[PDB]
Amino acid sequence: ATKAVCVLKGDGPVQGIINFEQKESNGPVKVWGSIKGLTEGLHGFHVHEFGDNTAGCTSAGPHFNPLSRKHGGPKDEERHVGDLGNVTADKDGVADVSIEDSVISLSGDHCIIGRTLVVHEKADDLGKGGNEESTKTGNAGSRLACGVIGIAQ
Amino acid sequence: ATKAVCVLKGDGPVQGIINFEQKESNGPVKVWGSIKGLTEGLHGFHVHEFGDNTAGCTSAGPHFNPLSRKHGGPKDEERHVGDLGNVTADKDGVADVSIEDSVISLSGDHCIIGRTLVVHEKADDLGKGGNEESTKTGNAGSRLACGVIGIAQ
Ligand SMILES: [Cu+2]
Ligand SMILES: [Cu+2]
Ligand SMILES: [Zn+2]
Ligand SMILES: [Zn+2]
Repeated sequence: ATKAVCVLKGDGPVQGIINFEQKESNGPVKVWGSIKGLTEGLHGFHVHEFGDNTAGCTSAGPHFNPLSRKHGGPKDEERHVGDLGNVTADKDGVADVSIEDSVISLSGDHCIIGRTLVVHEKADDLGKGGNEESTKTGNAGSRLACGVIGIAQ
Repeated sequence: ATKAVCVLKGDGPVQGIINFEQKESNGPVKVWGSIKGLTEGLHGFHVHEFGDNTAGCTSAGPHFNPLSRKHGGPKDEERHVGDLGNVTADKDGVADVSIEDSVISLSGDHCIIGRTLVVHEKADDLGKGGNEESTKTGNAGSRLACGVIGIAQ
């Protein structure tokens, strides 16, 4: 299996560790871990194009979108490669993450290694919010925490 | 990738931003930027295997060494891919890094994106110290700061 890892940090209390595993180069990527310091409820969760933390999360750029598509949710056909939807934080502020995705990869053209994982202030509306921003970003508000996705042992 | 970037951070005061540029895939990588808070003099500067900051710089693993060679200086044939030698900090504790290297790459087998850049406590002896540790790490000592190398624009 190829494996990756990401430590998420920001200016506030949001922090976590997200693991990635892909047994086969043409198979799905398992994504799992935990993020703490979040408000209860849904938080947008995306891979952004650049692994540039020189301005914190602000320098990561837009959603990783090598097929030049509109923003959606992970199970939509029309989505950015970087669109991993929402994580859910419980009343203790902890979001336990467990996702499988077959659009991101840990190798080849949809490789997310060296890009930035971001957790957001608000819910991602999955591109169904009915305004231009919905189809760009999903209206997920500010970037609370982020990190560069690295190769793991 | 034709560009990459890395933000260096540690437990102490060492911090900086290192840029990578490779205009041709068959070509040298330019490495440059500024690291501050270093003691005056020579500091080991390596790419380590894993982009894993889960236990600080310790979890980055050993030097990136896909050809299973011994440790050397960047001018040696016998070197780890990750062996970029030393950087020099001035009397104000600033290293204005400027390196060109043709063994590291921003694509292919020697790709360093998703791995960890590390700046060290001590001088790298470049494999010339006469002990077993010289042939593994160059006797560069502890990991003062590090960061995951990310794709930039
Ligand atoms: Cu986002
Ligand atoms: Cu090192
Ligand atoms: Zn998107
Ligand atoms: Zn080495």
